[PDB]
Amino acid sequence: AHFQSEIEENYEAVGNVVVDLMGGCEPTLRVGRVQLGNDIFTLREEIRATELKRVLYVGTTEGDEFPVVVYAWTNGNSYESAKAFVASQGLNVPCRIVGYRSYDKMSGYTAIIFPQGHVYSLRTFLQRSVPTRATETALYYVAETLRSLCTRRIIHCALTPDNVFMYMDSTGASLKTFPVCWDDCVDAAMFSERGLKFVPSLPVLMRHAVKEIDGSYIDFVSFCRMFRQIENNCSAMCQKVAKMKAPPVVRMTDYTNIQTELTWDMDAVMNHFC
Repeated sequence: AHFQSEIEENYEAVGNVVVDLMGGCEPTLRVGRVQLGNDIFTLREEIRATELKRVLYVGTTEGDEFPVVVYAWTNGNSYESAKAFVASQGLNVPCRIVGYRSYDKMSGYTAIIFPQGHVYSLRTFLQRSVPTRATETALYYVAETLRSLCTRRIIHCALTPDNVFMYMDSTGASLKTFPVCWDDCVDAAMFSERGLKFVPSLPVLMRHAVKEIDGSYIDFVSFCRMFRQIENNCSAMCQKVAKMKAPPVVRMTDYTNIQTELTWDMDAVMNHFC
């Protein structure tokens, strides 16, 4: 019944492979070639998620091949890969998730493989180069994705534009959103079934100022902050969301209310990025 006992038993049981790394075989992630387990990646770009004090990498699978996102967990008992897999099971995004854990359980890594399309951080869509209609389109899909997590009662707790990724397939017809660093995420239904309360030493409780994570309030405020970080804020509507005050109880319709006012224009996205 210990919080750690149940967290571990729960996330060891999810049907996603975790590859154990042997002493000496815990890579230092950086741009260039990285080998994790038997898997080789060419990391091309370093992403600095400054609000989370973390870095992430985007590259391709060994060969000029499949797009990938690679990053280290907060720690080797974060079960981040298992948390990201559970999350993937309820989103419409084509993603293969591989978890790697040091033999000493001290370090951890996640690789996520997408189909042969294009992968962009949400941050890319917030840059002042991007036309407004493309920016709004990405945020339109994010609204759907966060509304879907809200219904499932999964709270991410560390959402930023640097750790939300937009997958665009080779046709350019749509964006498919997958947030990534899930080390601190709250599966409220899972908690309730295993009889789990928050314990005072959880980075998630210290990081926010709360004694509990109850509902999607934290994720909704995260979403609103992303609107503050639009570098060419042209929309009075987007300006409105950036300054808005979060309702004390978050419901799916709070995401719907934002989504209804955003432009969906995949042609503007396609024209500027391809």
